[PDB]
This record gives sequence, structure tokens and C-alpha cells, in this order.
Amino acid sequence: MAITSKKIENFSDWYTQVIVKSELIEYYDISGCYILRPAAYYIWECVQAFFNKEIKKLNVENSYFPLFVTKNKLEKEKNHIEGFSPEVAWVTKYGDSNLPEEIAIRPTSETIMYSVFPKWIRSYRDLPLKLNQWNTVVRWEFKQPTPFIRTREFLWQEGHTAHKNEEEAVKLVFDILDLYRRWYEEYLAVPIIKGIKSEGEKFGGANFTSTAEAFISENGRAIQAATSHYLGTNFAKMFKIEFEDENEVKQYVHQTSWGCTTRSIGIMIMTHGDDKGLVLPPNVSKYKVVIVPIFYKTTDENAIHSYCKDIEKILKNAQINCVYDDRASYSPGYKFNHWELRGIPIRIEVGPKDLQNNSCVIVRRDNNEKCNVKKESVLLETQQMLVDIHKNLFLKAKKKLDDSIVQVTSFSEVMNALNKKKMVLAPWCEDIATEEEIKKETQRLSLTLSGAMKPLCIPLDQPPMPPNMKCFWSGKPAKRWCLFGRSY
Amino acid sequence: MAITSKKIENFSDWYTQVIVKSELIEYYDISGCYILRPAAYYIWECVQAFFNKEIKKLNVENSYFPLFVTKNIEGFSPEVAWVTKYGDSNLPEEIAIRPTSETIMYSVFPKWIRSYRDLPLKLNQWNTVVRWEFKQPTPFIRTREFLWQEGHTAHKNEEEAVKLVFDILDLYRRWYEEYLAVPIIKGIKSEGEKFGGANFTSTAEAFISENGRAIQAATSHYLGTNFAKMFKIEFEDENEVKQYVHQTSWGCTTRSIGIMIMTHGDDKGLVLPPNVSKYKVVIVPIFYKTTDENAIHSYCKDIEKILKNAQINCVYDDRASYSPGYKFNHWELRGIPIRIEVGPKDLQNNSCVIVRRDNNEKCNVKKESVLLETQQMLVDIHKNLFLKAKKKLDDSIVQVTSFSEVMNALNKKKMVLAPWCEDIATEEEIKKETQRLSLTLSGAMKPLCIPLDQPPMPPNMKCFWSGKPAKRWCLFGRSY
Ligand SMILES: [Cl-]
Ligand SMILES: [Cl-]
Ligand SMILES: [Cl-]
Ligand SMILES: [Cl-]
Ligand SMILES: [Cl-]
Ligand SMILES: [Cl-]
Repeated sequence: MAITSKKIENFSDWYTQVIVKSELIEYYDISGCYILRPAAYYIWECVQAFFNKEIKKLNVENSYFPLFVTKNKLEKEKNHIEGFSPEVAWVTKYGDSNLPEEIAIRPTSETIMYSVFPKWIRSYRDLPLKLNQWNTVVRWEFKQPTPFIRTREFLWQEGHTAHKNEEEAVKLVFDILDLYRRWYEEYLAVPIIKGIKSEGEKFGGANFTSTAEAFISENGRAIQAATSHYLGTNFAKMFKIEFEDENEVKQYVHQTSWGCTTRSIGIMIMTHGDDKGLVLPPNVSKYKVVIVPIFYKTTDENAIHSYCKDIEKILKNAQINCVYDDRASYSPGYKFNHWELRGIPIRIEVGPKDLQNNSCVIVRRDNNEKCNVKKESVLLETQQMLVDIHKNLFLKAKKKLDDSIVQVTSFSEVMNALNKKKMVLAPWCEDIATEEEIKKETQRLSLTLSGAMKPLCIPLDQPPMPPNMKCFWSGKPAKRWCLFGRSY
Repeated sequence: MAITSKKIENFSDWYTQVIVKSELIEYYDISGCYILRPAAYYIWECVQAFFNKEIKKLNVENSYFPLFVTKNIEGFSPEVAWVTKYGDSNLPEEIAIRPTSETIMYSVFPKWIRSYRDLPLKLNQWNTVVRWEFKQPTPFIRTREFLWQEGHTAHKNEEEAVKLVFDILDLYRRWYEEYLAVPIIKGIKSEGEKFGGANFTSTAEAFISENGRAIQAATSHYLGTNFAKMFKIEFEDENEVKQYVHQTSWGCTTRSIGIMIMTHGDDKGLVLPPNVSKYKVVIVPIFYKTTDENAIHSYCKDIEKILKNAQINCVYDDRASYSPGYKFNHWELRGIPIRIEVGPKDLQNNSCVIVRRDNNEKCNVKKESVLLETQQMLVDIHKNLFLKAKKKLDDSIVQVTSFSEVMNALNKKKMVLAPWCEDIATEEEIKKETQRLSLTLSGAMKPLCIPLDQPPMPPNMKCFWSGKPAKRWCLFGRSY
């Protein structure tokens, strides 16, 4: 019924409380895995629809290749309940693993896909080839887990393409990346930084890895929001995926992979959450409005029930989903808290002092600003409000993000900024040994999760690099500006 | 390259041939597990979309309960490992010994159902399962690998629940008939055929003619309070008295794809109702003289544009190596609803040939009238497909009254409609005597369902087996 830990002071328990007490998830008694209740799934359905539309515009074609992961990752269920997640249940009776270990570690159809691709691509006429699929996997949950965020249970999407060029493929990679950005912004009202990964933090089979980075202020921790890989000809060469060009001479396809996950949900939740509880941006909230009757002393309760039902009509007629809470058992206060907690964007309160006034009151979930509004304005005003709540969420989020970055030019400044829950943006020479040197040094200077500072991304929107500038670590000429930060 | 079997000479190897060469699925490993290439997935995605829409209309929320299938009555639900504590109740039969996903769900529901305000509860979820394929498989029909949708609901009154069951059943009918152009019959399953746990089971039944066998297309159970009593799923009503919920459960499977193919499949290959084919039109250029070449390509291109401009997904096959016959076969194999041929005579007469996939009937067409006529032709293709599948269906259902009429009607590969006792006693005796009198992975003769659309039952009027007064007409035949 209420939230005991304050977000800014006991973050982890705050998150726990919020997601279980907001009817988002439900834990099974066994395996520590959770049910995505309608409340949670709805979000996924929204972003899923969005993505599908947008990649259809990109001539991506949905499909399904059976997922493979090495047997070893599924043993904990095999011993505990003798059952596996249905999407990868075949991989046990498979026996010996195959082929490269670098991909078998993670559930994917890449192992299968790449295997059948050379038979699908023989001519240049067969390119470009653009596939997508939606996946769900669940393994025996971590001992100390964080739903959406640090968990073995996932619901995600993975795309794969093959091209005649590198230009084609890379363009595509960044197109997808910007779709992930829109994914987070237009729908989860979450801001992210577009960037390229350090050579040590990139995917090994990748030429380069582009990422969307998000940042949790209350933790002072960054977390990867989405990834788009330019794979190059690595796996073409590896799997003999060649085609015959227009001049009719055999050449290697250029591939890309990309994927975003239910992680996004958790990230959203961490971005907008109150001590009051859940705050959904309206696009991903099943009900946009809850309608509450306020009355204690005896009155025409019927008159109100009707007035309210009239508002509910006005709105459900605009395909704006409402819930009217006329429960007799609970105080108007109880209700307030109950739906504030479940993350409903707008609450309309109806009072006897509003039926003779023919108005009502509307309250925003995000800033709890109240206002008085006439009945005929209700629909309009509610709409404009549902837009504004979103813009506002995205703003406060963005500001927090912007405030969490410190531009340093030397290592002196680093640790300070770190302990203030900030990430730094620093002139790096991007040489590799320095990654591990910086990890080890920053781990050694700090007071679950790690304290070592990792290179997160080289952001696409680069600050000018002075001709002089040295790497804040090596003292070599700095190559580019890089985000370092503690992370998930 | 092409189907070396005919549909009505060896049905099985035909079907396998068609599903693998039409590029709907592909097999990689010894497993026999298969990739769902974009063609199949297009279909599944269409019916998925329709269904999500229409059930949202019924305030059904999509969800996701994680599952752990244990290898290894199947219906749509797989047998799952138990993730909650079962409580002392269980049951004398079935229940815990062999649990399903539904069963886990129910084991969770009491938490979500306190009072009458918490009802109705209405969940659906979409699923994907890939286990090690059967020794002797039949993809989309007898396969341990498939996609499906399963929904469940809880209600205050029996009426609420039942009404929803038949709502869903009609949705299944529209699933089949509107979108797949496959005609089904709605009925209630027999008492010794009904789901173990249901008050009653309604079913959408389809019938493959060339093969003489009927098959369950979809399913919509009304469960009453049996699982409610078992798991104690009770709510306080308006008067604070505890009451058992009134459950339903329905599901449909990628099975439908299997059905659809089987219903429209040519000896030429796959045949799709234009709804569910990505490319609606293929365009083929016809010439040997190079003089015409550059100038034909333009013509084609123009048409391509004309159709693309109008949101009509098209392919323009101008592969210079392959013969036109190769292409005709190739794109017929893939069930591309329409082919447009362009040769020199079409440049001259400012026309172009248009070929219906369903009946291969050609016609010349004014190059501007192409668009309209093409739309109308896709529509009549869908309608025609349905019409034909429907009449084929009719022609394999016979109405009969005696035992001999029945038996005769059967190894004439028909499906029969006979007067019946509805006595569950009689049925397995029916099955085994009928199997013994005649004449893979199945089978005998089962009662399929008692249609909702009942003909007049004469007052006369004896059953066909027992001779007892017949209660209603029932569908009988062999199944999948
Ligand atoms: Cl393209
Ligand atoms: Cl662990
Ligand atoms: Cl752990
Ligand atoms: Cl309802
Ligand atoms: Cl078998
Ligand atoms: Cl078997």
C-alpha cells in the first residue's frame, strides 16, 4: 500500500518496493523469476509496435530462427526443475556445442543464421538481406538480482543484416541506433547519449559497436540502453558468406547486428520514479486518467456517480483509457495514493463543490500540480496535459543527465567527480592498456556492483579536440573525447 | 526446384515438398527443428495483429508468464515444470502429476482476485516453443516446435464467461475465414472428447479433403468452477459471501498455417490469399531480341512504380540468366497472387498480360487500367479461394442416418454428419469397431464436434449406433 524506502537514500530497496507494489511484476514462489503483469507488458507492446513499424519502413523483415546458447548456461534449471525456457529447450538434447564459443555464450540465432546464410545469398540480387526477430528467454534467476536490470530473464529484439557495401551497412547501423534513441525518448521519455564503444568494451566479432548510453543519477551509474554492431566481413569470412557482384566476381557481404531489451523498462522506471512510486509517461500507461469521487458528509452520491461517469464517457469516446474508482470501501486519500503509486499520469477529482460549479480538478502525476477545469474543456485540457507530462518528464530527465557529466582534462579531477555520482568526459588517446590501467586505478581509490571506472562510449557529438590536447591518463596525444563512468 | 509429387497421389511428401521449396521454413540441424523464414512469419504476424486488435476490444490484456517445459492431451499448452507451491489440494486425476502453463497461472491467480471488483480478469499471451523435433514430424501439424496464443479469463457469473468463450470462437472463425480463406465449422466437442477440466469445449473444425481427415483449428473452453475449486480462486461478492470464479481458456496455433497451405496448395506449389503474401505482384519481362530489351525494362519499371506508388508490394524479376518459365515456376512456387507478363506485343498494344495464381487464368490489360483491375483481382482471388475451399468442404460432408450409410461414406474419404446419443459410453466402442471394420501416426474414427448450426432433428428419430432417440446431429470422421 505504501513505499517505505526513499529513492534518493535507499535506492535499491526503493526500486524493489516500487516494482512489486505497483503491480508491474510478480515473483513465482520458485526459481526467483517474475511474471510481467499486464501493467509491465503493455510498455513492451508499445515500444515493440513502434520498432516494428519503423523497421518495416526500413524493409526489415521479421522472422524467427531458433535461439542457441551453450548447454552450460542452462544447467541451473536442469538440476532444479528439469525444465528449460521453451525458446531454447532444444539445445540440451543437442549435446556438443558448436561452433565458436564467442557467440554460444549468449542465446542467439546467429549460430544458426550464419550457418544457413551462404545458401540464401548467392547473387548481389539477394542483397541487402534484413531480418528481425522478437525473443524471450528465462534462466534460473541470479542469487542477488535486479529485475529488468541485472537478471537472467529477458524479452528483447535482435536484428541482423547483410549488405553489398560497408557504406550501406554502416548507414543502416546508425539508422537503427537513432531508432533506439526515438524508442527511449518518444516512448519512455528517456534521454540517451549516442556513442561508439572502446576497443576493449566493443563486441569481439564486431568491427565497431555503437551504443545508446543511459545514466542513473541516484546510483551515479551508467547502463547500456541499446547496441548496433557493424560486424564487417568478419563472419562472412568465417562462414563463407559470399555473393557474386554485378561484375560477377565473388565478394564478402558486410553485416550488422542490433538489439534492445526489456532493460529499457527498468531504465525508464529508474529515471522517473517518485518516493510516491511509479511514474509512467502516458504513451506506456494503460490508463491515462483515474477518476476519483470526493465526499464524506452525506450528499447526492448518485449525482456524482453520474457526473463522473459522464467524464469517463467524454474520455473513453476519445479513445483515452480511464478508470473510475467508485469503491465504497476506501477513502479518497487511499485511492489517491493507490493510483499515484500505480503510476497513472492524470487524476481527475470530482467534488460536490464542482458539480454545482460544473467543473472538476485535474492533478499531474509528475509534479502533482492541480488545476480547476470546466466540464466541456475536460477532454481538450486532459489531452494537452498528457502531452505536457511527457515533455516535462523528458526535460527533468535530460537536465539530470546533463548535470551528471563533468568535462575533465586530467586525472586529478576524476575521482572527485566520481564520488559525486557523476560520470566524466575526458580527452583519451583510446589506447587499450590504458583501459585496464584506468579500471585498476579507479578501483583502488574507491570506498554487488564495482567501483572501477570504465570507458562507456566515445559519443558521436564530439567536442572540438585542440591540437595540443593530451590524454588525461597516458600523456599521449588525445584522440577523442570519451565518457568514463561507473556502470551496470 | 519443383514439386515431384502430386497433392492427390501422395499427400504427405507433397506437403513436405511445398513447405520446404516455397521457402516458408528451412531445416539446419539433425534436430529437424526449423527456421521460420519471413514468408511464414508474415502470415503469423497478420493473424497475430488481427487477433490482438479484436481481443483488446474485449478488454483482454496481454501478459507474459515465464515457462519451463519439461521433456516430454497436448492441445495447445506444453507440460511445464512447477514454479509455485501446489497446496494440499491437487487432484485424484491429472492435476500436479502432469501440469501445464495454465496450471501455474491458476496457482498464481488467488493473489489477484480478492473481490468482485477484481473481475473479470482477462489475460492473453503469445508464445514460442522449440523442443527437439518428433521422430516422424509433420510441420505446423505434428511438431514439437510452434508459435501460439493462449488466453485465460475469470468471471463472476457463468454467463459472462460463456459469452466470452463464444466471442473468442467467432474470432477464431474470422481468423480462419477472413484472413486465411479457410472455412471452418463451429461446434461443441463431445463429452469423451472435451478438455479434461472443462465444463464444455467449443471447437473450430477444418477438413482436409484430398486426405479425408479433419483437424482441430482452434479451441475455446468454458471451465466453470473446476479449477477455481481446485486452486481455491474465490472472491467476495457484492454481499461479502465467498464465490468461485468462472473461468475460460482458449488458444490458437501456428497450426493454422499448416491448415491454410493444405487448403489452397496447388501441384504448382504454395497458394496464398493475397492478405498474407508480402509481394502481391510479380512482374516478368519476355523477349529474346535485344533491340526491345532496354525498352521493355522501362515499361516494367513504370508498372513497378505505378503499383509501388499505391502501397502494393511488388517484385520485378529481370534476372537476365533465368528463362521466363523458370520464373513462372519460381514465383508460382512462392504463391505470388498475381503475375504480370510483358512482351513486345504488350508494348505495341500498350497492354500487358495478367495471370491469376489461383486458377492461372490470363487476360490482356490496358496499361493504365492495370492498377484498378489488379486490386479487384486480388480481392476476387481471396473470395474465389474461400468459395472453392468452402464448396470442397461441403462436398466432403455427407448427411446420413444409418450405420452402413456412415461406413460407406467413410472410406470414400468423406466426413459424416449423423444422429447421435451423445453417450460418452458409446464413443470408444464406435472408434475401435469402426477402425476394425476398415478397410502413419493415426488413427481410428472419432466424433469431431456437434455443430452449433443444427439441421432439423426429425421427431422420429433414432441414433445411428445405439438406436436410442438421437439428441443432436454430430460430425464424425478421422483426424490429426
Ligand atoms: Cl533496401
Ligand atoms: Cl548466481
Ligand atoms: Cl549472483
Ligand atoms: Cl470488461
Ligand atoms: Cl515420432
Ligand atoms: Cl517420438
